[PDB]
Amino acid sequence: NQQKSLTLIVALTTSYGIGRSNSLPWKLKKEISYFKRVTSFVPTFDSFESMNVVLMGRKTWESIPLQFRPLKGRINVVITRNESLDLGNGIHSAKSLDHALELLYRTYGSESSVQINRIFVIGGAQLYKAAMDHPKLDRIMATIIYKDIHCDVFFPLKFRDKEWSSVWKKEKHSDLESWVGTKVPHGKINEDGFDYEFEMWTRDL
Ligand SMILES: NC(=O)C1=CN([C@@H]2O[C@H](COP(=O)(O)OP(=O)(O)OC[C@H]3O[C@@H](n4cnc5c(N)ncnc54)[C@H](OP(=O)(O)O)[C@@H]3O)[C@@H](O)[C@H]2O)C=CC1
Ligand SMILES: CCc1nc(N)nc(N)c1-c1ccc(Cl)c(/N=N/N(CCOC(C)=O)Cc2ccccc2)c1
Repeated sequence: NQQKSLTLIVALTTSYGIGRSNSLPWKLKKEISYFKRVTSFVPTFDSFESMNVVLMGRKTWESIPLQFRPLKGRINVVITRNESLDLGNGIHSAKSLDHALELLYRTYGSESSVQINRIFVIGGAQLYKAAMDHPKLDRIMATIIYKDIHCDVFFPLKFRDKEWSSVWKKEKHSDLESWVGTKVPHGKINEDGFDYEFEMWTRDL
């Protein structure tokens, strides 16, 4: 198992809502563009050898548009307890998150040209719950949607809340930029009648 820290990436409403009907309930081209920069960005000196990983629960797998997967420029892994068959061409599936990480280490060791850079968990709610409890999860890339859209699926831990304020802290914008490496818009962004904003929350292991 593990060596490296985990990063969770989520887009949620102020009520912690994350989806409805096996879909993320909004249409945001610039917010989806953000997901893509974060999840495929590796430093220049390292982009040479290094590739990122996206860990996801299979309903999130399903939920993705046939057109966009396997997500490109990334190692895709699907967490499924009933790993029967996985339709893909180099797409891994694992029994759980620790299984996914031994799998990757094993598979991207010394007999490889492709090294792992950063590891991201992309959801859904059941995979977000297990990560939140992993001793290696130390950062949450969150996109806050300033609107109470109807959702039926919720993020499992109210991390921006008063109850978690001694563990999870919001980081300065300048450090969110420095971590993702692309400059990023500060404050509210308006796209299709929705208000949103990017944040970076961190905890000490
Ligand atoms: N807004 C955002 O940023 C995001 C929104 N979403 C939304 O969330 C929804 C998907 O959520 P959710 O239903 O909770 O499902 P998940 O995507 O977490 O997938 C559920 C499946 O994943 C597998 N799995 C997940 N965690 C584990 C574990 N700890 N151990 C073993 N297997 C595990 C199991 O598969 P099996 O049954 O095969 O055993 C479980 O059925 C959709 O609406 C999606 O759009 C999803 C991600 C990000
Ligand atoms: C709101 C997107 C998002 N933003 C952030 N900041 N975090 C998240 N976990 C997710 C996120 C959440 C749930 C799903 Cl199913 C998702 N699928 N990710 N898609 C594919 C995106 O394609 C690529 C290259 O990344 C579905 C999707 C497909 C096509 C268009 C829009 C969305 C992406």
